[PDB]
Amino acid sequence: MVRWFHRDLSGLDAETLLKGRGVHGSFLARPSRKNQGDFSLSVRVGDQVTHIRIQNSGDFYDLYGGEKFATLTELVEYYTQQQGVLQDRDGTIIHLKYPLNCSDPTSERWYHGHMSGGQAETLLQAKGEPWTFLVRESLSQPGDFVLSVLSDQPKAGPGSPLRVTHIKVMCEGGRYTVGGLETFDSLTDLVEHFKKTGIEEASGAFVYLRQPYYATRVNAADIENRVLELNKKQESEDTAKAGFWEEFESLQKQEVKNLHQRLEGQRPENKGKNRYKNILPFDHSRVILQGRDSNIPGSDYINANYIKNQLLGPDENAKTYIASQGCLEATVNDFWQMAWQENSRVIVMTTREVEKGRNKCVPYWPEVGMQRAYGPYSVTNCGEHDTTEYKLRTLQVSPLDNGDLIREIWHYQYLSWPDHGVPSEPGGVLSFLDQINQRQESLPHAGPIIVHSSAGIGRTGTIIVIDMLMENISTKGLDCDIDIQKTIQMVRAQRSGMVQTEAQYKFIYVAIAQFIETTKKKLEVLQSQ
Repeated sequence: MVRWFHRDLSGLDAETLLKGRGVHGSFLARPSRKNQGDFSLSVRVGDQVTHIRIQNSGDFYDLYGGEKFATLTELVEYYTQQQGVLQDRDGTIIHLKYPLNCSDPTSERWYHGHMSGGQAETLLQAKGEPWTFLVRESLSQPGDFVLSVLSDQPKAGPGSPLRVTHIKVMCEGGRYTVGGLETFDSLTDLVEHFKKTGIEEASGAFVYLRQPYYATRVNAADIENRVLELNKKQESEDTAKAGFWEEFESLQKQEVKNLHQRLEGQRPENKGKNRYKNILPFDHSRVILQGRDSNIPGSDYINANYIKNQLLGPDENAKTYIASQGCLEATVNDFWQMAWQENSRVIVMTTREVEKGRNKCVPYWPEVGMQRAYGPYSVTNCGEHDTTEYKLRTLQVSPLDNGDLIREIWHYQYLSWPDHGVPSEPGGVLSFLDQINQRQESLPHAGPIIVHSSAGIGRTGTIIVIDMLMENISTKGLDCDIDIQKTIQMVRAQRSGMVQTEAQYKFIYVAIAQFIETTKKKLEVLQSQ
């Protein structure tokens, strides 16, 4: 779990690393300078960093008294799961929330970091192709690595999965070696060498490296190096336009295993309620409109889905979303019904009213000073603010029969997204989103952020994914786990075809990349107190 542990780190610079980059509950593990051979657990507590000694007797890992562990990983996971109380010298109970990662030793995609042999074995065997390789951390010997390669020999009899050989990669003296005569400056150099020559091994047998098993898990802080790698149009098969294309094709080709019920949207009574016949909400995740007759077929229908971060820890809160389509003339009143029942206080519109003389969305707000009734709800446009990229409308909605239940609704309309493709730079969207995030966070009781475009798939999907990933970095801090392909796959499970084009897919990468840089520079100005 996560790419923790550092190899050449001392307490003094471990503190500055945690205090500068990490938040509360940030932690990492490194070898102890004092008492050599043992380990240290550097944990962040508010603004102060505390260090805890870990005993390595060769048989067990403990904190000099307390339950013992086979591996250092077992010790950490234990206290992370809170299966035992962690307390430092004085007695203060310490909590292990978010780990702080070391940089990826290589920018190459075949590196998976902290992964057990069991895991490594399974997904390699799954591929099936012999001499498929993977580089990972060594869970047995903390400070080493493992080159997990799939042999051309079955592990059992015939028809059994192929055997996995684990070549231990050592980092003795800051140089990489497989225990042989030659050493390397970097893993990339080591791997590239053994691709040509092959790994011999004492017995005379051979292990070759022909095709890499790619990872998508990337350390958030080093996403810039990944975006450079994914731009490279390299492939053994030849003519595979970019590495971004392959990652996106993985998602697009996985749509065959996504046949789920969309019956309610296909009702004849709902035909005019969809902007597109082929684009419909999954029945399990569709927003269901309240206060309708039910004996009128399809009265509860709106083309919208609840979308939330399913790849997030137990009982830990985050932003929830609703991905809707741009309002049609008929659906206008239903939109507000949804907005009311879900208690949404922020709305994100990622399109213009008219694009190239073609309907993408019709307005559902009165103009400044005006007050219009939308079904059973009254809404007033209390003010408009114009920015380069976006338009902020301070809306005020309430029911008609009452009126004491007035709610402030902040409407954010992005009107700088090009007709073809994606924005030129990601800077506008980041500012746009930053303001949206601050709004929702300032409103504790606020329901899901409604995000809508035209079909509510491409532009909205892109926005949600970026925003989910941003929050993930704002909550866990940078130097954290990020898998963009998986995050998308997770939101695609809740609404069909989130993120439509490769350009949008790449936009999410470059967006977080600039976000990660502007996070580095905003800690550059603070630095020390």
